[PDB]
Amino acid sequence: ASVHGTTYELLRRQGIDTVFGNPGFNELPFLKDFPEDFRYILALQEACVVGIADGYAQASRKPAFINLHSAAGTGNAMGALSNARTSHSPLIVTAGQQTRAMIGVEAGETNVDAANLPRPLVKWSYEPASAAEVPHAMSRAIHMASMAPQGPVYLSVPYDDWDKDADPQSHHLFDRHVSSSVRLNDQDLDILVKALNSASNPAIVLGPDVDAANANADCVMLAERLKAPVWVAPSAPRCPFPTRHPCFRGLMPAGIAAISQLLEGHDVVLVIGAPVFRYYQYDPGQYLKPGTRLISVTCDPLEAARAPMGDAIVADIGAMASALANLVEESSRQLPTAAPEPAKVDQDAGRLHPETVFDTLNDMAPENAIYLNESTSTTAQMWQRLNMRNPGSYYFCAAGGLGFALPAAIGVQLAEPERQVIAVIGDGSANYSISALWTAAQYNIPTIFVIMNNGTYGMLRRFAGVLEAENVPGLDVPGIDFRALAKGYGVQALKADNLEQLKGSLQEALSAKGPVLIEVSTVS
Ligand SMILES: Cc1ncc(C[n+]2csc(CCOP(=O)(O)OP(=O)(O)O)c2C)c(N)n1
Ligand SMILES: [Mg+2]
Repeated sequence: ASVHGTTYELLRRQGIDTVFGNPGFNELPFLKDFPEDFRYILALQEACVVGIADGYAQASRKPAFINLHSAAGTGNAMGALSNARTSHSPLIVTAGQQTRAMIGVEAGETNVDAANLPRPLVKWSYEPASAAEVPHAMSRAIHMASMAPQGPVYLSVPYDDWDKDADPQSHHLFDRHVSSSVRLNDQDLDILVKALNSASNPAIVLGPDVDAANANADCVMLAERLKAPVWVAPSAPRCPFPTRHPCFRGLMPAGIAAISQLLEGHDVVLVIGAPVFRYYQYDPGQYLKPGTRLISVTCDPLEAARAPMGDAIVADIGAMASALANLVEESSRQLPTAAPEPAKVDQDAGRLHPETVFDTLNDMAPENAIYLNESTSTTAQMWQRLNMRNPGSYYFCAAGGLGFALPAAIGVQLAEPERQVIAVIGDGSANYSISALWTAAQYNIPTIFVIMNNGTYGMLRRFAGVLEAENVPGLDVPGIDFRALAKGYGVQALKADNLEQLKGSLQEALSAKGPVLIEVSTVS
């Protein structure tokens, strides 16, 4: 058996059947003789390849396999990998290297010091010392990606390795199963349970790791039993709780003072699957007010170490959520009251307020719709106005890198064919990974793309204000025709210059057999 044959057998055996890629010289000996049980998903730029794999991985809650071309291909995907690091996305990033005999002279397409390139974004990076080590290197890649805390890994393979004889001993890798489904020991778990049972005014904060583990339901049961209000942690890359549930308090503001104020009065704050905290704006103050103690459950040692306050437990979010939900007592406390219904804003028959767009989407979209956000100035309004009852219903770039949602929406739609994906993307954001559209068209992945066209980098103008930053150049993006871009890449394009045009376009897009892009003329 060749290294080619053995690697594809290992991928097969580890449950991988999809290659997200953009091909190159160095990848031809990998991609040739492409097995019938695999599918190749081509994107036109490596940001878009990784974005699609990333969405695919997060929705399927399984590793996604990527093949890129050397330094240039790997480099083009670096922004995407930044998002993948923070989302703990299980991505196997493979890249072809020049033939072993030509690495020394640095022939064209040589990836120099290959393993250092993706650092520090990946959890593991590697170039095998020999062709016969490639399957073992791939096994390490798979498990390093899949073990908590999950994350992107990188493997560089000299193109001449694939044709070589594999080690017959490589067969022991095929069915390797590694488990990170661990929870705190009974003694320390009973202590934690007894502290939640005893809390006067408990508060729960959930991060993306809850949605990643599908711990949503256990957290709902946990919140019901403790009769406790629930927030999603700041800069939320995913939605870990039903947003119209009585306990839900919404998106936490990404500020130090703001969060301590919010938690004031809460004796015990339980944070699950979230960094403590992903602060964004400089909001100096106390991390916690007196009388509030914090306990953080995280699957990431880095997040436990980084926390400027509270106690931490490093464990599987799924296993811990299940354990806590089934062990805590029913509080005699009354269930928190559901948040108020959002206000309908004044809307004329002209350019649309973001609020109008989100109200419209909530009325018209299927109850199991999946949303992606890269409309950077409208995130707060989106969280308030979209009723997301089910797991895996929301995705935002984890590291805030733009160019995620458009590709990611295609990967989510591919993973969830029976759930309508609707990506709400700003006019600025749409450009970073615009070429991703071609993939939806070519593979007939029926993602709906809603472009919020305000002519500007809205969020930067708003932040310019907060920073008192005047005469900043490059904040406006006029003269972009998103329907012409969609047509450029074979995607049906509709326009919505007003509410009746929005209602029409959406009903059309919801009944379309293919991807549809709606260009929405939004205010400001
Ligand atoms: C790769 C990358 N480049 C730049 C930024 C900085 N950035 C943050 S928000 C933003 C503006 C996005 O504009 P748009 O999608 O039109 O949404 P709006 O702010 O108008 O709602 C930019 C450029 C980033 N986060 N990532
Ligand atoms: Mg904009």
